[PDB]
Amino acid sequence: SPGGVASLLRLPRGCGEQTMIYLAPTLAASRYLDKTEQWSTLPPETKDHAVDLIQKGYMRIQQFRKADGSYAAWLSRDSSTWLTAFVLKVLSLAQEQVGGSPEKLQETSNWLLSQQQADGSFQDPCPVLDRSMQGGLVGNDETVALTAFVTIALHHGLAVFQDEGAEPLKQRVEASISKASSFLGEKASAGLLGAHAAAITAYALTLTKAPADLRGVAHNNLMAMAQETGDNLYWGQAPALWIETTAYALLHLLLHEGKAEMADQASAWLTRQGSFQGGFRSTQDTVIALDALSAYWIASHT
Repeated sequence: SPGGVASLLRLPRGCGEQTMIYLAPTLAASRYLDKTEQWSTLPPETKDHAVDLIQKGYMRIQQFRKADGSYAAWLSRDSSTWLTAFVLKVLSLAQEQVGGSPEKLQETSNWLLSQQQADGSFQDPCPVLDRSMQGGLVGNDETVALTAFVTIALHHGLAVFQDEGAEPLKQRVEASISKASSFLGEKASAGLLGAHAAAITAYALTLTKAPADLRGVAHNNLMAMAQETGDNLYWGQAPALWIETTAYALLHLLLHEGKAEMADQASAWLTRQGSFQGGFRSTQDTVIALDALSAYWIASHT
């Protein structure tokens, strides 16, 4: 949807929290047009504008980076585990084109590992002020949603680790992703998780190649909640929560099976949600939905 997506290309501004609210979707929109090959249908300078925006956000967000590589709305404010993980995931991807000292990111990953518990979960000592940017995470399954979110972030960070110099860290990050996936796998099995917790967990396990048995239980636990009401598949006009939850389920399926019935049934439901006047309605649902649909495209245009 060319122009509609390019509309998400915005200028970052404000504190550390507001900057990501603009950067995250800007980077997501750009990546969507970069993968679907729809740049040509837009003015040739648009890409130079998009690229220039992503770069400005990268620099600006670094002004909110602490010595230990953690982030918060302000330097004087205590760091948020969620925000730090969110920044890591975005910047890791932004590396795709903008270049950035991989050491900065390796350090941020080290900080995250100190936030992990003995049971494998993650805690956020000082949550972000604008809780609406966190999406479906805010709720009764916050600990699970946070642990899954942070795991995904660490995975993306690994892809930007220097060759050889940081072998020890890499392993400590893989060991961390293992305990968390263990914790997540146990929670998914119990069956007490909500729709959003189920979706993000499934994707987290699949994306990080968790033990088959674990990934299998998370998948089944998810499908059981699927909502095939019409020739539309979805989880949860539609509230942001459902869009975010369904987009996570899609990234899972595309990595769990590929491009089957459910992949298309769900990819058509959120396509109609993002087509409405104004597109998606918030940080998380917008970002994850665009990542899902762009990943789906490639799967359908091989």
